[PDB]
Amino acid sequence: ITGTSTVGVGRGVLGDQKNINTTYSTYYYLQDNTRGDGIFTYDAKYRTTLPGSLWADADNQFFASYDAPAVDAHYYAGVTYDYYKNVHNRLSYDGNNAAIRSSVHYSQGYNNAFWNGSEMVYGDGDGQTFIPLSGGIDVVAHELTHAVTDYTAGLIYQNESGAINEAISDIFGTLVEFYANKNPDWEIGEDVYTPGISGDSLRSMSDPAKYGDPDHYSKRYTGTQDNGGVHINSGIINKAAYLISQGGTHYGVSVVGIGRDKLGKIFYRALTQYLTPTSNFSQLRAAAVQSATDLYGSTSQEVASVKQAFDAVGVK
Ligand SMILES: [Ca+2]
Ligand SMILES: [Ca+2]
Ligand SMILES: [Ca+2]
Ligand SMILES: [Ca+2]
Ligand SMILES: [Zn+2]
Repeated sequence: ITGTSTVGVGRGVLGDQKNINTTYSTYYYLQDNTRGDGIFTYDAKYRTTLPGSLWADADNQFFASYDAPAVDAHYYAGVTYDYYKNVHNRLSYDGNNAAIRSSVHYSQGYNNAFWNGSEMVYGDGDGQTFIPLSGGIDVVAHELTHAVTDYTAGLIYQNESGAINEAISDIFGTLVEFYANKNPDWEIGEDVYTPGISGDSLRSMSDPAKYGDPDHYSKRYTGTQDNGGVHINSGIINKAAYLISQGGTHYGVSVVGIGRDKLGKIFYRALTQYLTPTSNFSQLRAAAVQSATDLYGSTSQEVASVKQAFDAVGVK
């Protein structure tokens, strides 16, 4: 829409108050003009036709409970955009400030969220398994990281390349959560998962086996479900990334942690410089060792830690 950029205020899914960038033109719209070619948030009105209508509001105050998921989708897309710009020098998901679009209130009782290849889509959850999925910043950044992956490595969505594609989304979703300092942890989806049960989450990076995912290559899932285990075998990579960052001993192999920041730099370089559409886990190891070598030298601690972590999860 064409209009005057301004700032409105509302409440997100968890009840927290925040300011959001809106646009005025008779109505106030959820259209943020301050980031690249814009962040736009739509109302899909409980149906599955996308994108729905650009969210319009009469007074610029988004305190209605129907507004909550739109406030968070819009706000957390700007945080994700900031993270990639300030930390990785990347402008939006294509690297040229492409507009970011999200629709909320997709379908009824929908327990998922996804990047559909052109925009973000968020269900409201059924109220028991999930509450509105855009209340989770690691959920938002995870799915928006899929758009970065599609424009750079192009990892196909299955078998080991899809498990890498998932793990890269859990890694950057966690890093964005740490960057916003929103209660950060190494678990995924905990702010919006089962509101009646405290302390759980969809998946864990520090201990994937807590929810039944594999944490070593010898435990990988080899059947055909979940497109060959894309959401299951990502635990193996998630556990390696966690070790590289924080250190620990796993199946007897000791890894010295090198921190979150280096973790982000190594995996972003591996993603944008060395991974291809069909990379498998052994080629991710080679890509991460080359990246660490490029950045810190072949005899650095950082390279040694990337190798130990992959050894500890059994990836050669
Ligand atoms: Ca209003
Ligand atoms: Ca958290
Ligand atoms: Ca989390
Ligand atoms: Ca829960
Ligand atoms: Zn994903």
